[PDB]
Amino acid sequence: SSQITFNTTQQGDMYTIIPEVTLTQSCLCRVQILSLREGSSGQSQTKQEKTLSLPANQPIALTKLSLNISPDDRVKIVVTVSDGQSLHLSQQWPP
Repeated sequence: SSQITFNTTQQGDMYTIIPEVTLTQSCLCRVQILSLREGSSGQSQTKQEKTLSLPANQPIALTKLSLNISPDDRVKIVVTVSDGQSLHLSQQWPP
């Protein structure tokens, strides 16, 4: 049931997205966070790749993404958790 989810809150057009990994087996895992926002007022992009010790059964919060999302912006947050064996999980926000 190992899964990536997203906790989200908002101040008007100001959104805070905190990705959460919960794994059934602990892991020395490769974690990648991509973000892209684009629209009328320009654009913003992030990428990060990190190896971390994630325990089992315990939701581990990834770094905050703070995005100004206007009407008709195109936005994406993509989180990928892998152990380089048989775990490969990937989820996008919004859902």
